[PDB]
Amino acid sequence: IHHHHHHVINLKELKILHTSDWHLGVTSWTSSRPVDRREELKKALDKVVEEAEKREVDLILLTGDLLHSRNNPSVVALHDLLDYLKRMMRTAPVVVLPGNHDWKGLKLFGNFVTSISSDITFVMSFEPVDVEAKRGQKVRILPFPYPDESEALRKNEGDFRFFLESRLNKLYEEALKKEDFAIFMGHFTVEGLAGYAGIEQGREIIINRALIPSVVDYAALGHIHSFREIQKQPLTIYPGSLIRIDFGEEADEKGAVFVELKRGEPPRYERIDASPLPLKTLYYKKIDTSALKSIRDFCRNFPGYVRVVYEEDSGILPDLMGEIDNLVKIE
Amino acid sequence: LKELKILHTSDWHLGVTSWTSSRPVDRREELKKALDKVVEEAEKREVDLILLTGDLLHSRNNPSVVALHDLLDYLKRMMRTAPVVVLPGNHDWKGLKLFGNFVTSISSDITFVMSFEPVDVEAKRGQKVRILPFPYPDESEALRKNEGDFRFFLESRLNKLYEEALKKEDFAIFMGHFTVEGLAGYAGIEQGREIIINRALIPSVVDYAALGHIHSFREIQKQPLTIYPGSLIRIDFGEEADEKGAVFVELKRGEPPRYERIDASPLPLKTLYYKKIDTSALKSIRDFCRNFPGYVRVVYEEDSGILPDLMGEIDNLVKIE
Ligand SMILES: CCCCN1C(=O)/C(=C/c2ccc(O)cc2)SC1=S
Ligand SMILES: CCCCN1C(=O)/C(=C\c2ccc(O)cc2)SC1=S
Ligand SMILES: [Mn+2]
Ligand SMILES: [Mn+2]
Ligand SMILES: [Mn+2]
Ligand SMILES: [Mn+2]
Repeated sequence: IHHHHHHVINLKELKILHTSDWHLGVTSWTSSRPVDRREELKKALDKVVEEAEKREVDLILLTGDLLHSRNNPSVVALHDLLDYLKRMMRTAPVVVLPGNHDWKGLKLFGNFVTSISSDITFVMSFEPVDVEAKRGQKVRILPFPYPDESEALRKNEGDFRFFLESRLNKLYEEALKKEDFAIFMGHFTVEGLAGYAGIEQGREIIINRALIPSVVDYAALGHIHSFREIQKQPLTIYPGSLIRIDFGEEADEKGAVFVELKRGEPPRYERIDASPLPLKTLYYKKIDTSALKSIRDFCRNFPGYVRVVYEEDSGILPDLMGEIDNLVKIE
Repeated sequence: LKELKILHTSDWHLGVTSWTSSRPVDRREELKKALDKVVEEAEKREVDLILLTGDLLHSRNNPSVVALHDLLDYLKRMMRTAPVVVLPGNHDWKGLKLFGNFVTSISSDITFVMSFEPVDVEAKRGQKVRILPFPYPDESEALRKNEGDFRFFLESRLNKLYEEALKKEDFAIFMGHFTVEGLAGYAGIEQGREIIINRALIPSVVDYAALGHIHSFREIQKQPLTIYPGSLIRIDFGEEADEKGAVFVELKRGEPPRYERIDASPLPLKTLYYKKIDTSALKSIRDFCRNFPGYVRVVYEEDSGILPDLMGEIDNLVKIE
């Protein structure tokens, strides 16, 4: 058969796969017990790809930090990124909003790749782009990247806030000039995020969720590790990461999002669970004989990674990280 | 299909600034003009395949944003004319191999041959073209071996390419990035380690051998037809007498190949020779550079005391030796 897009007359539906924050190349807990997350991460990524093919999505949205290293990604990480980029392109057209990166050639290569393929689009600026989905649907993309060049704002918090609002207003005006569907893609922190620990060694951009253009069919956000349904109109979702990067994500549910849009109907979405390895933190005052029993008993049949937090040294501690290959951190 | 029209250009050196030690000159504007002329000629002749070899970027490992932009720009302009096959030169960046394979996988109008493995490509009119790539042996940029085991390694791959070239469909094209042994009128290595290959070891069973890495055009041999196209601009005064451009190659199954040189007409260079720099010499130098639309070098033999600031009063004079 053929392997290009279909063209269905008068089709007013759009199936979306939105995944985010892969962090390809991460090794966790380097200061205590380094753990290469690649195998677990590739397992989760395969699960998301398989779900995209089964549901026959029309469009794949990629946000957040797909690479863990901001400026020196390894060859293996780059290989995995390009590998999984191709695996999605074979399924449906891909739109990528690259996260916070420094390299200045990356925009040129992103524009080059976009120019030579009709199945992947890199949105590297604030300018809107019209793309074509798997079944011919015309989709207008409203991108809100991290304001590059001025990673140092070079201005007070008052002109900057008005600059961001002006960009959001322009995106609103461009979203009104839409054909079929319109999707917002943003790389920032929604104002007053509930249960959001804080910036993980980085400068954060804060945007009020009401400033997201209401006339878009979906708002695809990234940069935060935890899934969050920010609002319903417009439906605004952070998908979260695919693995639990650190123990702050112990209680998180990890995966991607399947969004279905229908003209005339309200949008609906399902969470695609990647079911990565679990995390557990064990708390003790001192590591006494009672604590040693609780640690060894829990870790023995726990299929994930364990952290132990204690207050005071009570003598010499046994080689717990030797008898327990599951124990990755004792502070 | 039993015909194949080829545009072969090489060694663009995008991003070069000439004569940095004396009077830097950004060659970008001149180079883009020459590149535009080659692109236009590819469209006019309606080539079926475009071959890119040599140093498309002047900087081996730190190309500027402007240079990278121009490279990707003219890559796209070539892809719009006919399918492109690129033999990238010696580079350090390790992502280059992954990105090259990625771009090749996602577009059916460009192919980056990043290894010794043969690749089959399809030309504009459906011609099946087998590419026999001979890149600079990466990893071992330091040979890590004597000249005897290394030479046998290279010969083994040329033999392998010969055997793979025999298993061809329509046409077979060799692409190599090396220096042919005993090049006639070849100054020498321009600040680099050279790999030397005897031209008789180029597999004779290919329809065309597209070479690069040399600034000056060379017809190495006719069976198999082996050509360096040369650079598109005169990078330095050693190329003063060179004619610069690309090569248009026409192949016909069963017939001998023929080629035409496509003149890019870049700026001319001129070297002025004097015994000593006397007052008559300054007048002649200033008068010549005033009406010369290119770049001028002055070399003189005898110390002539202090000479006026010729490189200040003459924006045309780029080098005094
Ligand atoms: C798929 C692109 C194919 C063409 N192409 C490049 O993108 C290159 C890039 C490069 C980048 C950094 C550096 O330090 C040296 C080279 S070289 C080359 S050919
Ligand atoms: C999150 C989307 C990322 C998309 N993306 C890259 O980041 C690429 C290459 C790269 C190379 C060197 C470096 O330091 C950083 C990046 S190529 C490509 S597509
Ligand atoms: Mn981020
Ligand atoms: Mn993140
Ligand atoms: Mn070279
Ligand atoms: Mn060269």
